[PDB]
Amino acid sequence: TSLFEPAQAGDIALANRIVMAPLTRNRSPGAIPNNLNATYYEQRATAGLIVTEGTPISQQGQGYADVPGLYKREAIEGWKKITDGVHSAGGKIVAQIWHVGRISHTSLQPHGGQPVAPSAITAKSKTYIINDDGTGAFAETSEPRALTIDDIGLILEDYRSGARAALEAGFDGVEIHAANGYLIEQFLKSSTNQRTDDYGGSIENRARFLLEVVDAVAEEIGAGRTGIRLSPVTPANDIFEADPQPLYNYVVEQLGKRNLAFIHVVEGATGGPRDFKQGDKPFDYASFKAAYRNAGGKGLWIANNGYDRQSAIEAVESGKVDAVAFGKAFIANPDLVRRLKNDAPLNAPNQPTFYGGGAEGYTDYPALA
Ligand SMILES: Cc1cc2nc3c(=O)[nH]c(=O)nc-3n(C[C@H](O)[C@H](O)[C@H](O)COP(=O)(O)O)c2cc1C
Ligand SMILES: C/C(=C\[N+](=O)[O-])c1ccccc1
Repeated sequence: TSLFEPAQAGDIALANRIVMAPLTRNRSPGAIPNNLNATYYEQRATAGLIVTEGTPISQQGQGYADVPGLYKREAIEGWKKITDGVHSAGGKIVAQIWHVGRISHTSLQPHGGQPVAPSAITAKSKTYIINDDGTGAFAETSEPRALTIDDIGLILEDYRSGARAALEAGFDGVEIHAANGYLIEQFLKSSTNQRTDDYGGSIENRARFLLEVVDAVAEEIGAGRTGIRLSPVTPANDIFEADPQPLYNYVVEQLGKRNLAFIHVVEGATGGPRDFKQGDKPFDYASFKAAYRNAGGKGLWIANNGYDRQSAIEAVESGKVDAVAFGKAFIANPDLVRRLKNDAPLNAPNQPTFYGGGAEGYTDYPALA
């Protein structure tokens, strides 16, 4: 198998095995995708699969300023232009439906409400908050409130709408965001979940919300158009897990029965060391993948974090992974697929222009000659 040869992810056909990781850029004021966003995505349409930046299923799911959503008619129309552009170039695109959970601020929330979480525990984290026009930004995450049983049902319903909205926006599928210490992760990990009901305590109880979200989304748009992103050992957004292995091995066993399109896995700390361990014992990724395969999982296995050209090629040829997702490299190189095939030198990303701003450090990265 080769990194540049076609792949199959559920109902979605990929031209190659190079995937664009989801990357929040904070460049959609009013939570609506615009023309500059369309150009940016169309430049990168040569990717086998494009995973969009995190897109909240509701305002409650929002946690940062200028982030495109799926809860507006205008936002769906904006997304329709982008998926049309990507499809015209022969590319494939999936929406990363998002809910931040406790990682948010009151100003972003409806009615100025508290962010929602499995348990009412405040996080030591930061947020982008726009200041009139503005700008201001940078604030502590707000004090959250604990979710009732009725609240969870309503969030599941918001996930159903988001999945429907994505297909209406012309997306090939969705990627459920269950990584980097957000709402689903908050239920999964011990440090955030101190509930005393069916969603707390045991591994089976902690995994329940994730599976309910998956089942709701798959019922709406089909399992073959549904994927999910996981990050077993990430410390992002004040989250901690004592024993990730038995917890995450259980999750993929359940997912292997679900007929999912793909499983996107962040190996190591997100934007950090790949060998990172929160607990006493290091995570076993080969064991992790096998727990999925043994349960009957046929979904495309997509790996991420710290991959270069050499490492990505070896991983696919060895069959350790089905595909590889690049984040910062796709920011700097719109024509990343062509460069990798040619073994051509790569543009370097500019950290200061990652979040907020305009065309600079966004659509002005040069392609190959
Ligand atoms: C600017 C930036 C924005 C990111 N936004 C998201 C996101 O919206 N959703 C997500 O799951 N991961 C997000 N990440 C993580 C990347 O998708 C990916 O896991 C990794 O950090 C990119 O670096 P890599 O190419 O070495 O894998 C983001 C990373 C960066 C640097
Ligand atoms: C979207 C995301 C992280 N993530 O899910 O990986 C992020 C958004 C704003 C600032 C920093 C990070």
